[PDB]
Order: sequence, then C-alpha cells, then structure tokens
Amino acid sequence: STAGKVIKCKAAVLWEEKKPFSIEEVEVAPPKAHEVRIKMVATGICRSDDHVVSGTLVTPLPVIAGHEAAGIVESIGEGVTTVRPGDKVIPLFTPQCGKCRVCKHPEGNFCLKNDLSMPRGTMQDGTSRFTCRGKPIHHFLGTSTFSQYTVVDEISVAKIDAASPLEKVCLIACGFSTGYGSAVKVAKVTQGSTCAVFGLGGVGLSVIMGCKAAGAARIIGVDINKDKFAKAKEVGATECVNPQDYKKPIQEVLTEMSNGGVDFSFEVIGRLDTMVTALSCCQEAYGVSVIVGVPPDSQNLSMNPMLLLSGRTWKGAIFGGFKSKDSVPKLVADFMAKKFALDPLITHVLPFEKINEGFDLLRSGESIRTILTF
Amino acid sequence: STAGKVIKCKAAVLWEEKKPFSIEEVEVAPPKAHEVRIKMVATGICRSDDHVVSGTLVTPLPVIAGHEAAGIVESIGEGVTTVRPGDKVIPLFTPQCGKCRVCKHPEGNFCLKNDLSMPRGTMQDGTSRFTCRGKPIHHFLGTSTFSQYTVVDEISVAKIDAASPLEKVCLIACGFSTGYGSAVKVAKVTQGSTCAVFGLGGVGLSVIMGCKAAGAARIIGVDINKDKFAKAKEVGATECVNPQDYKKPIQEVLTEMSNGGVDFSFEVIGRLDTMVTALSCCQEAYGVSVIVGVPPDSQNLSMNPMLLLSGRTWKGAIFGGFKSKDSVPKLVADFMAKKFALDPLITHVLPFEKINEGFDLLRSGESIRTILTF
Ligand SMILES: NC(=O)c1ccc[n+]([C@@H]2O[C@H](COP(=O)([O-])OP(=O)([O-])OC[C@H]3O[C@@H](n4cnc5c(N)[nH+]cnc54)[C@H](O)[C@@H]3O)[C@@H](O)[C@H]2O)c1
Ligand SMILES: NC(=O)c1ccc[n+]([C@@H]2O[C@H](COP(=O)([O-])OP(=O)([O-])OC[C@H]3O[C@@H](n4cnc5c(N)[nH+]cnc54)[C@H](O)[C@@H]3O)[C@@H](O)[C@H]2O)c1
Ligand SMILES: OCc1c(F)c(F)c(F)c(F)c1F
Ligand SMILES: OCc1c(F)c(F)c(F)c(F)c1F
Ligand SMILES: [Zn+2]
Ligand SMILES: [Zn+2]
Ligand SMILES: [Zn+2]
Ligand SMILES: [Zn+2]
Repeated sequence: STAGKVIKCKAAVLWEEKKPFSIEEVEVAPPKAHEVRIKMVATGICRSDDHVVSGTLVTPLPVIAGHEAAGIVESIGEGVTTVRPGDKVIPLFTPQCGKCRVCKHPEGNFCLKNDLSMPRGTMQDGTSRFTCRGKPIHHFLGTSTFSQYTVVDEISVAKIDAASPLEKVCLIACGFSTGYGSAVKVAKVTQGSTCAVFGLGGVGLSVIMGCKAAGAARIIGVDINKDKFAKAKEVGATECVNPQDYKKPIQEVLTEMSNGGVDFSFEVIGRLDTMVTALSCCQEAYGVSVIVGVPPDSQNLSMNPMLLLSGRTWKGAIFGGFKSKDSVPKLVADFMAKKFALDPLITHVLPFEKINEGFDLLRSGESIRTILTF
Repeated sequence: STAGKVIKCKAAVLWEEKKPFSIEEVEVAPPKAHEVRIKMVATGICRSDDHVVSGTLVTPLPVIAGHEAAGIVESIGEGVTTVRPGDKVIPLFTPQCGKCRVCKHPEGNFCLKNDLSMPRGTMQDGTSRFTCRGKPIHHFLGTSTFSQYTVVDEISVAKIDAASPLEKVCLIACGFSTGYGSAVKVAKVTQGSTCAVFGLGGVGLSVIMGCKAAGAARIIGVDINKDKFAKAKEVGATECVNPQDYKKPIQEVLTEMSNGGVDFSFEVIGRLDTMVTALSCCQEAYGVSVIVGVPPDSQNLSMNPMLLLSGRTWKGAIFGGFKSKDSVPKLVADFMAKKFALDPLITHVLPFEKINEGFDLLRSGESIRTILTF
C-alpha cells in the first residue's frame, strides 16, 4: 500500500550546527533501482552523530543524521536481491559493494563507495530521497537513521535474523562492532597482554569487551570522567586511571604501570593529543596503537616519528575493520547465541521524539548508549 | 701477543660536528668481563654515520663512529662464551641481550640495552675503552667500527661463517639487513603486490631486493637523483619516478599509477615530508607504510590522522626488525648459499685512510656503499 508512493513521516532534521534537532514531517521518496526503504525500529545515539551537530565532523547540512540503527524493510526498488519487504535489517554506514579493490581485499573494509572520506550527503546516485518544507535534505553516511523511514542503497543494508531484538542489535550497526573489532580484528589483541583504552564511552567499553574476549591479562581504562570507571570494570577493565589525578603525563604513568609500555593501546575519544599519548604509551619496540576516535575536521596532529622508528605500529579503522555486509549478520547471530552482551552499553531508553534529551544525556556525561524507539 | 694489553692503533676520530674525520692513533683498552676486542677488516659508510657528522643524529662527541662492519676477534674478556679469538664477527649496532622484555618478545628487536634512544656513547658499563691524545673518546651504538680495533659488549657481537668474505658481508651489519628485513619481515610484502620505495641508496636498494624476493609484481623507485634509477631497476624496480619531474605531489602520482594507492610503501631517506608522502601513497583502507629513514633530531612531523582512521598501517623499525644476534649469522649463511646478492650495493672500495673521500662520495650522490678496508 505504501510501495511506490512517497511516505510522509517524522524525522529529526538538523538545519544548522550547534542547534537541537527539529522533529518534523519529511517526505521520503520511494526506492529507486537497487534501493531499499526501511521503517526504523530503534537507533542508538553515537558520539559521531553529535560530531555532526558540533561541527567536529563536516557533512552537508541540512541533514538527517543517525547511523546506528535497525529496522524492517517497507519496500525494495527494482533489482534488489539481498533483502525483501518484512526483513529485519541494519543500515551499514560503511557500505560493502563487494566489487571494489577494498571489498576484494582480505583485510579491507573501507569500501570505496563510502560517504565518509569526502561526504556528499546523498544516495549513491548523487541525489536525495528526503524533502522537508519543500527543501531537499541531505543523507548522512548513506543511512540517515533519525527518521521513521529512510532509503538506503542495497550495498548499505544487511539482512539480519528475523528473531533479532532490534532495540538491542542496533548497537551492532556502530558502537559495539567498532570497539569489539578494533580489539579482536584490527589490533589482534593477544592472550596475557596489557591493553590501555582511552575513552570509556560505548565504543571504548566495546574495545574492553574485545580485549577481555581476546584474553588480555590487564585492561587499563583511561577517562577524565571517573563516573565511567564502574561500568568499565564490569565489562573487563582491571583498573582505571584519570589523567587529571596525576602530575605527570598519562603516557608516562601508563608506561610505568606496564613496566615499559603496553602491548595494545586504543584511542576511543577523538582528540589529537590522546592519539599521540596512546601511541606513546605502547611499548616502543612491539607495541600497537589503534585510532578509533574521530578527529576534528581538517586538523593535523604533531608527532615525533622516532616513536615509529623504534618498532611501534600505528593504525586506525572504521567499523572495527569489519566488512560490513558480511559481518553484521554474523555478529547478530553471535549475539543471539550469547557470545557477547549489549545490555552493559544501554544506559537509557527514550522514544525517538525525545532525541534532544538523548543528546543532552550524552553531552552531560551521564549516558553510554541511549536507544531511541520509533 | 696483544691480549691483555693496550693496543695503539689507527682510528677515525670525530672531534666535532661538520668536520672531517681525523685519522690518528688511539689507545684501545683490553676487553673487561663479557667484552670482545675485534681487529676490523671492512666497514661500510652508512648515511646514519653521515648523520652524526651533519648533526641530524645527536650522540656524544668526540666519537669513533661506524656501525656497519666485520672483523676478527683479537681477544675476549672473562666470561665470553659466544665468540673466540680468530672468529669472524659482525658488531651489532642493535644488541640482543636475550633477557629484556623486547628480546623475549617474538616480534621485538629493539633490545632495551641499545645505545640509540638516549645515547651515552659508552660500553654497557658506562665507560669507554678509547683514548686519543690523552682524552676519552665515545663509542657509537656499542660498535665504533671506524678503528683498526674496537671493543664491544658480547651482546653486541655475532660470530659468522669462518669462510665469510668480510669485504662484502659487512653490509649485513646495517644497510642490507635493514632494507631487506623492512620489506620481508616488517612490511611483510605479499606476492603480486605493488610497492613504492622512497630513496634509492644502499638501504632503499635492499628494500627493493626484499620486495622482489617477496614476489611483488610492481616496485616503484622514487628518488630526486635520476642517476640512482639504473641500479634500482637492476635489483628489481619495475618503474622509477623523480618527484621533480611532476607538477603534482608525488603521493598523487603514485596513487594514480597504482590505481588507488600502493600495497606497501617505504620511507628510506630521513625526511619528515617523505614520511607523510609515503604514508599517503599507500591504499587508504589496507595499505602499509614503513619508516626506515632516520629523522632529524627532535623534529616532529604534521599529519592528518584520517590517513590512519580509514585503515592504513604506519610502522617503523631498526635493523629491518631482525633480532640481531640470532639473525646476522643466518643472513651471512644465506649470502654464502647465494640466497641474495650484496655486490649491487658496492660501488666503491677504498682503504680506511680514505674515509673522508668515502663520505664525500656519499654526500655528492655518486656512491651507494663504499667499503673501507683496513
Ligand atoms: N572508527 C569508527 O568507526 C568509530 C565508530 C564509533 C565511534 N567513533 C568515534 O569514537 C569516539 C568515541 O565514541 P563514543 O564512545 O560514542 O563517545 P563517548 O561516549 O563521548 O565516549 C568518549 C569518552 O572519552 C572521554 N574523554 C573525553 N576527553 C578525554 C580525555 N582528554 N582523556 C580521556 N578520556 C576523555 C569521555 O569522558 C567519554 O567517556 C568518538 O570520537 C566517535 O566519533 C568512531
Ligand atoms: N632504520 C634503520 O635501522 C636504518 C638503517 C640504515 C639506514 N637508515 C636510514 O635510512 C636512510 C637511508 O640510508 P642510505 O640508503 O644509507 O642513504 P643514502 O645512500 O643517502 O640514500 C638516500 C637516498 O634518498 C634520496 N633522496 C634524498 N632526498 C629525497 C627526496 N626528497 N625524495 C626522494 N629521494 C630523496 C637520495 O637521492 C638518496 O639516493 C638514512 O636516513 C639512514 O640514516 C636507517
Ligand atoms: O561513528 C562512526 C563514524 C565514523 F567512524 C566516522 F569516521 C565518521 F566520519 C562518521 F560520520 C561516523 F559516524
Ligand atoms: O643506520 C642505522 C642507524 C639507525 F637506524 C638509527 F636510528 C640511528 F640512530 C643510528 F645511529 C644508526 F646508525
Ligand atoms: Zn566496495
Ligand atoms: Zn558511530
Ligand atoms: Zn634485550
Ligand atoms: Zn646504518
């Protein structure tokens, strides 16, 4: 009945930086060839969504943000083969076109169709499916999950288990998979190792979960908000440190604590200074440091390349290094089989209409993940 | 007999920065416990030695530099078990104590006993075995090979094949092993891959040799001195490019040439700008860049961490990642077994007395390695 028709629905439109979202009617065009229109069920609030508001992340405005979500297919465009109406699906903010050199590479996941490197805020065809007040509205990362209905390219959606609890597994769409993969896949954390995790939000807690799953003997959480330490310990941190407690720089503190540097460190904040501090605190000859946090737009860090010459490895990743369409259904299956927990990341639940309250909770420091229900 | 006695011999003393070496008589103390006194046979001239002269590398002066050499044990101190008088040996500018957390680590080589990070210019015991005109003279990296005789700690020497041609295998002490291992061990170059090698001196040519040995399909040499290209092709470069020939930055040229970025890039120069160019020219999702070149003292580079967040790996290494005492004898055995060639690296052979002429050949661009013979 809605197939092939424009849908009027509520979305959270961001008209301007540093402003509340406006919950208002939008028009959602039907899907074109190899497009999928989804009725959203649940979306998380990730700090990257907040980066759009703050201008830390630059993407064209006005926009419908949101990238951490799950929903139910309303309709498919011509030529779609991988989902059907009524399927539970996760929009993939990192696409998997399956055809580019990255998709073909055994270790690549940052598909060349992404809209992250140089955001256009469109569908793959360079156009928008969203109208508000008669004006075209940008997409975000090909997902735009802050809407009762979105339209995504086929390469940006994965079918997931029909018995999935969508209010939980939406976290597999970003924060859990990112943090857990950054530990298990990107860093390849080893049994008995010492890890340091900078930033104890949803993503950093997910890194801790991955380090614990990998067998790390010591997992040191690092946050300037000590209110984050209890949850970090619950999911596997062996100890937590607040840089503000120490006269010396925290890289020196962590080097002392680890008797000469940690095996694996993770930047899970988004600061240039903590990206360098995290590199420095891993052991100089064999340490590995993984950048997870999103840096501020167009800003360069400064570092001494002797940190690398001695033997350190420095790397970053999007989405925990997971090939998105292959991995999201497997992660959902593994969650169904209790191979990892998502509840420790969910601190608050709100209706979608209380999105601004959700962002207030993240900005105050209170929440980890707020899950919004449509 | 010289054993147990001071030796007066000839050495190349560097009294201050940016001056010629002084070829003159020094006194060489006998070895103390766990020390080895070596009659030098051949030493290479590595750019790192020139860095001490130029002040690119800071180490206490006055100094007997030189770190790429081979010789014959003259005597051993109490408690030495791994070499004997008459043995061919290579001094190890990266030690292998065998006891430290790095030496115990399967992928560590930068032994904590090294004299690189925070150079003291002494033996392990914090004293010098060298005097000249009544003045104590510093060691360099535990090796000091620009002397007819040196004294090294046991952990800084490896016994090698008695039939070794020391005028060739001296290059296994630094430049060959560094470049080859940087490709085969540190980058882990894959069969069929595309490599970019920045700097086509002795070390960069050894990187090419390693990339070819690893089966790379394409090996692009990059140098501002086109006179370096012919020998780069001889040892495996498939293409060579001179940045000065192009209007665009060379990272853009190399990304275009490799249809979206190289698999593996290597900085083998020692410039901050080429370290960032080399990182940028590797494919953004799965590329690997290795820093080999020694950066100038205390200078930071500037870079955009989005280069790593997309999926790049950035690493560095000393001595090609090789655990020095285990590896050197095996590398010399492999050379003896015709597994790789060293002659392509040797452009000049001079008496030791012509050390300054050897440095002038390096600085002018003419030479790859000059071997000095005692
Ligand atoms: N690479 C990816 O694919 C990916 C995915 C998801 C999130 N991100 C980014 O990862 C970062 C973390 O996201 P999140 O967990 O949702 O955010 P969050 O909940 O804001 O957590 C960040 C944590 O960092 C802490 N913090 C802030 N400053 C400092 C400091 N100077 N030192 C130590 N701790 C500090 C802060 O108190 C908070 O608990 C953000 O930059 C995201 O944009 C990246
Ligand atoms: N990591 C290690 O363990 C290790 C070992 C040995 C040498 N090194 C360092 O490796 C570097 C190379 O040593 P080497 O091969 O003996 O030196 P080299 O023979 O002087 O070779 C350097 C090459 O770089 C070329 N070059 C200079 N500037 C540029 C530029 N802007 N762009 C492109 N090419 C340029 C130059 O023409 C020359 O052919 C030096 O910095 C050494 O100190 C490090
Ligand atoms: O949180 C995931 C995430 C990222 F990791 C980014 F690098 C990015 F630009 C972005 F928009 C995003 F949502
Ligand atoms: O060429 C080898 C070499 C290095 F790689 C250094 F980092 C250094 F400091 C040095 F003195 C040296 F000789
Ligand atoms: Zn792709
Ligand atoms: Zn996110
Ligand atoms: Zn050691
Ligand atoms: Zn050298």
